[PDB]
Amino acid sequence: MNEIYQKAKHIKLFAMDVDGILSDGQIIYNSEGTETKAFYVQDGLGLQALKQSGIILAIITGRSSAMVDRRAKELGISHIIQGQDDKLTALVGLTKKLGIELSHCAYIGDDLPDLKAVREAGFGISVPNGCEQTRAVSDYITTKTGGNGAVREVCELILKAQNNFDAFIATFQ
Amino acid sequence: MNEIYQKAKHIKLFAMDVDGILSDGQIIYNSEGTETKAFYVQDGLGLQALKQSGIILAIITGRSSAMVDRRAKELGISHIIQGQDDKLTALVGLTKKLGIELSHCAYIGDDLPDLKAVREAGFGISVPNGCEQTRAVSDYITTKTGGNGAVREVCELILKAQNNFDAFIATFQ
Amino acid sequence: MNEIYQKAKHIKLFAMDVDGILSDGQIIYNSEGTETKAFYVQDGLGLQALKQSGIILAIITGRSSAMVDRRAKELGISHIIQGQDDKLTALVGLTKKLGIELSHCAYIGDDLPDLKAVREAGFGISVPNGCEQTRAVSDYITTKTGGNGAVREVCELILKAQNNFDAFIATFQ
Amino acid sequence: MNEIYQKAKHIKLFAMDVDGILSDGQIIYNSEGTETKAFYVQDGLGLQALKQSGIILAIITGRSSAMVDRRAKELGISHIIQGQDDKLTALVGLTKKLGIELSHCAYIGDDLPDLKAVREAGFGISVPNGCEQTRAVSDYITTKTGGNGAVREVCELILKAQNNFDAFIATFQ
Repeated sequence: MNEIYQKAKHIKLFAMDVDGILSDGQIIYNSEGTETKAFYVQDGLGLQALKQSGIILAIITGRSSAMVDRRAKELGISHIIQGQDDKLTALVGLTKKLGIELSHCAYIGDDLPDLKAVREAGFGISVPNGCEQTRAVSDYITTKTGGNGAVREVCELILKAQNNFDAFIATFQ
Repeated sequence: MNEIYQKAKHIKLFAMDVDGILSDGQIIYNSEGTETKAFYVQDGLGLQALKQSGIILAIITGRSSAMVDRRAKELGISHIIQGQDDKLTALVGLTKKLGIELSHCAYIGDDLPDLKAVREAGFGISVPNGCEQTRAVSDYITTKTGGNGAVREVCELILKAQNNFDAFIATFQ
Repeated sequence: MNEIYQKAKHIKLFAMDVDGILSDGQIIYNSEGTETKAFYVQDGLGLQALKQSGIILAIITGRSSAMVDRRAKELGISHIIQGQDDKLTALVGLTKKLGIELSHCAYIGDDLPDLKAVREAGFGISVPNGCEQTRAVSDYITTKTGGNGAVREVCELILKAQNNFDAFIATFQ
Repeated sequence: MNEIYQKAKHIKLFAMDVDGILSDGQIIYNSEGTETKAFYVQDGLGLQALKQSGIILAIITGRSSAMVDRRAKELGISHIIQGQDDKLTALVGLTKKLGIELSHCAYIGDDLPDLKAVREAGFGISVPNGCEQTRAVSDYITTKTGGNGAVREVCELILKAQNNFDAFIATFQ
């Protein structure tokens, strides 16, 4: 797992799928027409740390909600692409808007729409409950599951590849 | 598990129970008289894929809610029978409305009201936390639990019996 | 576990704790002052079956909510004691209102306020995540956990002690 | 684990992190701009028992919500510090407001902002899913997880160090 650090070493943009990654994949509705989505605290600190080391954060999700916009604002996720199933076009599109190579993009997803972004990114990540064929195509599969530390895990991972992790920890000791 | 593909081979209608199958069986209420129900993302893609291969989707649930109507609309579940505990009459009734044999119906349920629909369908499915006697009567018991990929699993299963799965995957590679 | 059937044989009233028994013990609040509580479908069918065999159902909970009243109405839980921590006085009080002996009362609870009702009932039940000393005092500890089939399990148990279970199942075959 | 009782023996203030400790770390939003947070019943009784033995309770959380204020009021958590990430300054600040030494403070947390409060408290606690470096620095790691009895466990622990537990149990037998 040192060859993982090799691939995360020059990452400048970290892009995330939402449902199944930042959440546990539950889509929650109520009888007054209200939707709800749940996230994980520790993913929050992790993304703030990552972003803090200079890495830019993006969300690319096929679904569309205000709570994705809310979670994103508070963690400094700056590029928020909702209602877009084509993750690679979306991501290549960001590549060009920021002047950053794909080989310096990290992408985490958990299902078929995520497959090509995961395969084509410089660093491609999936989760234990990701679909088999997205997993098969990724550089890394997290130990922690989605909505339960998977994103935190990757955040620590890239921090450590870029020699930025211990220093962030040291901030709290 | 090739004899499972044999039974799913000529399925034209896939019917689902809701609570315990598309959800994890939690019935959620709040102090302002509002009900809520949670579904799983990966079940969503799966049902869209199934429906896409020409299979028609139905919901038959003893309970009645607007969020069942919401989830159904977005996944293209076209026949939505709520407040009906008698699943087999309901299902036989659909049989006749669509001109489709029962032996070409697939049914997944997880409790006693589902038992006869599961036993009488051409392809009968239950889940690990289904009641013992519905399980005992089904052609297949999923590995993934309800509200956690059980429906996705069956969706891939019928896609593969009907030689439609790899092609759907190929759409994302 | 035939000596369990011996104690459930002449039960006429089944009383339940709410939080940790019918729910998984989560107390859920939101930022607009709204409380929510989650129940399990399979517990619902089970309580309807039990009640159906002539057994009367009661709720005794130290907390107080409208969703306890909602869940109770729909399952035919007819006696609903909220904001009462003293479960045994509450239960003895029901004893006298219905002309039914305590030795013919079943009680399930999961924490210290439930301890004496569990110890003094004719049939006393707790759950795996119940506190140690309520468990130590109960005739039966369920396999399924609270808000996840514990109540269903007990319901089947008393049905079977009273030779009423197979017949209820037969209704669905 | 008798050396744990040694450190909890003279505790007079028990301070808690919120997200990941009293909750399971989920941050829940809905499409009408509403946030929700879930707590555990058994943690409630436990904190009431602890407080009852004369111990004063405080919340120190980096996040800010009305449901933290609600949960706190009902359990008698009397000092509620929200929107404050610096837990040790916050806690030392309470030290001085109550005339109580830090060595007589207990602190439970689960992530980096909690690390120094956990290390510097007379009794420092973390949970199984706490970050590695906060855990490494704590006197005790609970068996039960956050939002699932971790706080209850610690509550019983300090009660027992201070010879107050059996007596509290005896109140229910």
